[PDB]
Amino acid sequence: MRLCDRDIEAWLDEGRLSINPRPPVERINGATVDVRLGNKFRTFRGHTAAFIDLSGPKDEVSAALDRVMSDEIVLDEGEAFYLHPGELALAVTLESVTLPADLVGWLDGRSSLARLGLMVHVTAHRIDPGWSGCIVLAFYNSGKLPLALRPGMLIGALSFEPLSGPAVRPYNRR
Amino acid sequence: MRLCDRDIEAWLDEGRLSINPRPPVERINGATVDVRLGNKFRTFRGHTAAFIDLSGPKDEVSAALDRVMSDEIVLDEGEAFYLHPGELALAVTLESVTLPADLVGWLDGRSSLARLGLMVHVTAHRIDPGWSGCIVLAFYNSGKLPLALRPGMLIGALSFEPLSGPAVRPYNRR
Amino acid sequence: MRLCDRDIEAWLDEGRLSINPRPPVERINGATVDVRLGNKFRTFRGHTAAFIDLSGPKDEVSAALDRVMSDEIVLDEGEAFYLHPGELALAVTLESVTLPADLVGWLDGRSSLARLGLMVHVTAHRIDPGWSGCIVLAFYNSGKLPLALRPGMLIGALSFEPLSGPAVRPYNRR
Ligand SMILES: Cc1cn([C@H]2C[C@H](O)[C@@H](COP(=O)(O)OP(=O)(O)O)O2)c(=O)[nH]c1=O
Ligand SMILES: Cc1cn([C@H]2C[C@H](O)[C@@H](COP(=O)(O)OP(=O)(O)O)O2)c(=O)[nH]c1=O
Ligand SMILES: Cc1cn([C@H]2C[C@H](O)[C@@H](COP(=O)(O)OP(=O)(O)O)O2)c(=O)[nH]c1=O
Repeated sequence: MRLCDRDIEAWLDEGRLSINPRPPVERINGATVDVRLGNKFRTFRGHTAAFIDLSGPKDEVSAALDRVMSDEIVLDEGEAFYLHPGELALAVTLESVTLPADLVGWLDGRSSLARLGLMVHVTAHRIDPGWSGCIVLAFYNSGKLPLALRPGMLIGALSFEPLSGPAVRPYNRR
Repeated sequence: MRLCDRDIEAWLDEGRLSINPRPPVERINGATVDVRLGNKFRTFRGHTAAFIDLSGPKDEVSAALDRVMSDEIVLDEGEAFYLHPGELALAVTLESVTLPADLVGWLDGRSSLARLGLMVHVTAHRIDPGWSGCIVLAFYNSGKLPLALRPGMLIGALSFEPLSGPAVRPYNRR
Repeated sequence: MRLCDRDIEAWLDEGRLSINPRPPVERINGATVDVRLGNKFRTFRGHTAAFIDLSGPKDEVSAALDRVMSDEIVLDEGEAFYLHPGELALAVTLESVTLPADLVGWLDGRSSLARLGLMVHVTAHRIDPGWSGCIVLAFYNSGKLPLALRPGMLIGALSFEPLSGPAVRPYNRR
């Protein structure tokens, strides 16, 4: 059962859930905390590789994945990242997030950006008990026009669901 | 923890969750209420704009978004909407939905349409405590062939999860 | 509220949730059971049909869908299935899954494959109370390069949420 907004504020106070920087009350509502776009991106350069073998020898995998991914792109103040129709790109939330062993996060993108084509990371919704860090975001433009994305914009909504008990093998321990 | 079918029927009876028109027992099963496709659509006309700036000056934004979106398309009885491969379109559920401050909805599309390419709105699953209205749907054809969509068809499944208490800032109040 | 890893192990022991073959402790962590890719695939052959009418006369529907879908593709040991950019394909989990009437499953794909383009089945997350069987997976490559998928690879994560009571009309009974 999701935490309502005021229980989120509670868990943040007790020190049992951490979100950094801490979002003000404006950005905690209903059952979600709004999260923000960070300033570190990546694109793909397919030309160096014929395919990616997901389940294969971690040698060739490491090095193939090293070829295909752009170097980190960091945008100066007031600069957009243009995500063109049909492009997949990686970015990161502005906020860091630390979950205890008895809470799981679910990240949704914003419905109003998805109406213009933005699918964020959408084969995976789940932030694990124990997770501590930024969240890697995978964007895909499924609309006709390019979409300009600026660091600081609202990019998603985080909701939190207590588990039936504290996980034995959370992220930090395993 | 999701409401099972018979608790959904309960909450609808107590007057604590509203779905309009009210779906019969056929369309409430397991842990979901089947929802239906409405009769109001939109497509994109990119030609008037170079991009969309999501986080930018609400003036230019309003007017850019005014250009790019088709006018409302309403289908006469017995008429299909053809969603061609690679097209993003907006539609609406037939049913209206009103949630109390201590319940959150999650909308999934139907697995059997997704097997033919239909991604519905899938960067966002969440209907907020306090939401009252139709649900805007964003479709994308990810398959090879066009898909004919007729108002009244089953288009999704709504499930409901009580919150840990009533939200302080639900949709209606904020 | 999701089952943590050790409650999943409990429900599997009590005989109240079944996953076959049973995954070892390595593959149950936090709040999910890792699931594996099976060895039965399908692709599309659009050339025989102009469109698919989802909501139409189950005669023509059966036969149209019979045309468009490839025959079952079964991969010999050590063989990949190449899913090319922009292709939608169907596969199946290696594990079978049987849920009781008071538990609902949610399947997420893996975040690390989605970073390379793999959207799995993502308009639908939900395994119903009463479901018993393999899970049909719908893949879509949203990246630049083809992705090689081998039977046995990790393909997803299953999490489980008790309902507010046992469903009256679960999958097996309705
Ligand atoms: C997921 C979804 C939500 N909504 C509704 C439910 C939410 O309560 C509300 C807002 O969802 P939200 O994801 O917060 O998007 P936004 O950027 O508009 O705030 O809109 C839809 O109309 N359609 C959808 O497909
Ligand atoms: C989400 C998902 C569900 N299922 C199963 C689980 C559900 O219990 C069942 C039905 O899901 P549902 O979304 O109701 O699709 P449909 O139009 O076939 O009724 O199929 C899959 O086989 N694969 C999937 O990827
Ligand atoms: C869904 C999501 C998860 N994560 C985090 C949360 C999870 O705790 C963790 C692992 O998610 P998981 O789906 O298990 O992917 P993987 O193949 O890497 O194990 O990564 C992200 O960084 N970004 C995301 O978009």
